[PDB]
Amino acid sequence: SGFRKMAFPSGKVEGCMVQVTCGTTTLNGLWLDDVVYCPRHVICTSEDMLNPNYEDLLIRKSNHNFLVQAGNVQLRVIGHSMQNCVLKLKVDTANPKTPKYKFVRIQPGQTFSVLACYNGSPSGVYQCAMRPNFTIKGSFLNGSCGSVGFNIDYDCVSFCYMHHMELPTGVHAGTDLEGNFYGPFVDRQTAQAAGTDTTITVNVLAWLYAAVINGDRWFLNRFTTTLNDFNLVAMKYNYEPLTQDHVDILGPLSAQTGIAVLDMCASLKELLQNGMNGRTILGSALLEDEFTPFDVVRQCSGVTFQ
Amino acid sequence: SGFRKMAFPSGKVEGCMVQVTCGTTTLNGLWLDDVVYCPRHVICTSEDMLNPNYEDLLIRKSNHNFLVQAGNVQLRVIGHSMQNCVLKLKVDTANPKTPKYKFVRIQPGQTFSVLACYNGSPSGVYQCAMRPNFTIKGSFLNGSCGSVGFNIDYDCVSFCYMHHMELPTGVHAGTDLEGNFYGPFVDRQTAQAAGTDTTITVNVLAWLYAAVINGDRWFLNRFTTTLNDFNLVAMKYNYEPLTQDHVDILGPLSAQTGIAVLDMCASLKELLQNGMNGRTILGSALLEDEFTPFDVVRQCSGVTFQ
Ligand SMILES: C[C@H]([C@@H](O)c1ccc(O)cc1)N1CCC(Cc2ccccc2)CC1
Ligand SMILES: C[C@H]([C@@H](O)c1ccc(O)cc1)N1CCC(Cc2ccccc2)CC1
Repeated sequence: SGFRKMAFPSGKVEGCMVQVTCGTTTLNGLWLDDVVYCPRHVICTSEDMLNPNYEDLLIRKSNHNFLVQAGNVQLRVIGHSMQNCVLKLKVDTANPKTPKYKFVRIQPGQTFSVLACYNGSPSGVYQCAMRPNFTIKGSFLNGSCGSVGFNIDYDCVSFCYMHHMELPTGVHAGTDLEGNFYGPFVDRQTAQAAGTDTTITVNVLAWLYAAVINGDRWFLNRFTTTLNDFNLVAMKYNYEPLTQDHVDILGPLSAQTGIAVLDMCASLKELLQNGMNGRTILGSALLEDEFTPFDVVRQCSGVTFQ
Repeated sequence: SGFRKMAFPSGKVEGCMVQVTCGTTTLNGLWLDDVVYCPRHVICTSEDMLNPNYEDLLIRKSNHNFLVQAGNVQLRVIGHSMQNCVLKLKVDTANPKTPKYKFVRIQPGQTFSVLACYNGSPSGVYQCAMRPNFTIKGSFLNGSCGSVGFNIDYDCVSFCYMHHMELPTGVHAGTDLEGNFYGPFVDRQTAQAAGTDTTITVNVLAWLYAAVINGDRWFLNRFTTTLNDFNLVAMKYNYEPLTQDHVDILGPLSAQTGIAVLDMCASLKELLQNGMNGRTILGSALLEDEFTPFDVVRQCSGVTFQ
């Protein structure tokens, strides 16, 4: 029936996006209940970003300096406070479109949808993963900050990312909704370089199962391997080490397809050592690593939401 | 700032999705104003699908046989009629969430977002193109039929696709919202094979411009070409022939980057003749053809919507 990189439907998050302007800076915020969440660097000028002292910059700001606009209607700020790298703007009206939601801090390897916004207005939606180096490979231009990453389970929106910074190398860094950066990144314009971008081995294996379920099977071979043996090969190619937990997580895909996890590892090994010789898998000429096992089961089984 | 395959935000379409059940068949419909649109094969059994006579099958159906459910609320069918391959179910309540919208029949090469649904509930969202052979490469399982494809311009939803059929080869066929199939496909379980899947040359060039704007430039060379010369090469590799209209459409990307369209064609030629030698472009090991020139400008410039 086919396999595609798909995002969660975005409507529940669309209804939470607002525009935050402090002085000459405009970016996005997230309106849940009577609180608007946005990056604290909204209070900075472009100059401030080299060496900002956020507590000091904050002292000069009052409730009325934060202009918050929900589509065409202005929201009244009745309180503000800084939590880590985010600002929480208390407004006098609960967002009537607040969905059921949680704040979750995800682990590397975990996937989520991003609703890219500009001036509190939604631009587009795409799927991302937290890379093992704690960056993400997004699509963000100036004014996109405060765009959020999320997952949905039936009717609950688990928000996991807010966008803050682009590194000189074109990749993206940001926070959870408590304002704590993923990785060692900070909201300052300095020399911060990303570490090694390793491949999320468990996600590649999940995606190979997805290929098999959809008819792409040329890469299945007559071999098997061990975790230890496979991991010697993974390390050489900058792949996350595979653990027994990962094997356990792939158990459902294993069961449905009748290909043992270690046999699929031997398929992956051979693809790493020999390449794809110009062939493709689910329409890709390289090995996709931004589907989780849970992603594969969900799109392959057709789970939906409130 | 990065470049990603992104769909339009899906909320406006989410609010139009309903479930249609006729007998033992459940699939999705689209509720706009006081009309629900759905595939006419909702009236078929699995057996009927080999050789259905839709007019005859329809005679046994009445308004009350169409069960239409909008989330948890039932809609009253007060009229029904068949238009080409779709059924229009007149209900007694206008959808309060009807967005501004149009019905457009797109051309091959044109891109759109699909909101995959199951039982009137949204599952996920992804970007697609009408292939030159009038198929699309989607992600659709049983019960997905009646899922729609759309574009948004600011506040207007232009619906262009409704999903009807999977061909034996794993690709997808469907109609415009007047119920007319794209291509020579029909809503009957028969031997219908897709034609040659040619690459959408104009979209590849657009995406190479996108790469250059984002820092990927290793494939720019010291050469140029002519339309005629380039097209000899395109034909050999099953690429759509490039026309002066295409060149004109790429004019804005040409202008912004200062790479002439024909110079970019010579880059493409070299990539076709020599391959990518294991390198990548915007994170792909093959040449993406499901971004339009207009797509590139939009994500690269940050256009948003009501
Ligand atoms: C593979 C999936 C899904 O259930 C699943 C995915 C991943 C898992 O880890 C577990 C389950 N099922 C869905 C039902 C399909 C029935 C079918 C057969 C032939 C033609 C048309 C339809 C057979 C495959
Ligand atoms: C390329 C895009 C966009 O406008 C566009 C895209 C495709 C077109 O066909 C036409 C225009 N612009 C956006 C503004 C950017 C300003 C900038 C420069 C340096 C650092 C940060 C920001 C420079 C590039």
